[PDB]
Amino acid sequence: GQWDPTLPALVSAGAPGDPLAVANASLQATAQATQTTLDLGRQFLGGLGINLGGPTGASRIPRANARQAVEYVIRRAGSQMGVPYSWGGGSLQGPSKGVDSGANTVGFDCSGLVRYAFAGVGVLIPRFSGDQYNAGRHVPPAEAKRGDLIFYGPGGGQHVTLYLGNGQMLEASGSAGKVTVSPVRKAGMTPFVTRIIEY
Repeated sequence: GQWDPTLPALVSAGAPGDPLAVANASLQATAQATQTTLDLGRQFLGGLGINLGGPTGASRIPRANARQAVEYVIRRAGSQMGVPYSWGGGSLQGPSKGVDSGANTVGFDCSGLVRYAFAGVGVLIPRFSGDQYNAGRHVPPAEAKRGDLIFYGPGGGQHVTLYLGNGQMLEASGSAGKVTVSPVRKAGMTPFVTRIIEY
């Protein structure tokens, strides 16, 4: 089968025309996300003693600090362990109320969590999991490494997780009801993983 059997076979939040997609496509929202991501990247690079001047954004990270960026993203996602699951939940700075079933629950969904995590190093990935799938470089799962994104469902539309290495993935899981670390699941995986930051 083409879905992860352990999670509902639903296309995830922010898919084309859904409430979350339309909310986010405004010029003002788009600009707010772009600037906030830039602000966070400045914060990350500042903490390393780097302040860029003059005139996804993975290219803004010096090669020297690409590994560190991956570690910071994983740390950031890890900081959210135990936060509740909420469909459509998440801002670039933390959990938020979601949409639909998530409209009154502060939390994260699968794609919300990983977008929050990457934004910490100034990389803005798309809101919808199926878009995230195409936001980096496709790599055969046998060649996956710590930091890659793992996807489930047709076109990665169902679910997305952050591979830790160690046969583990960090995920906002509808079955767990929370942000958790789980063994990597084979059933329902897309053909590729996606590398957002190269190292």
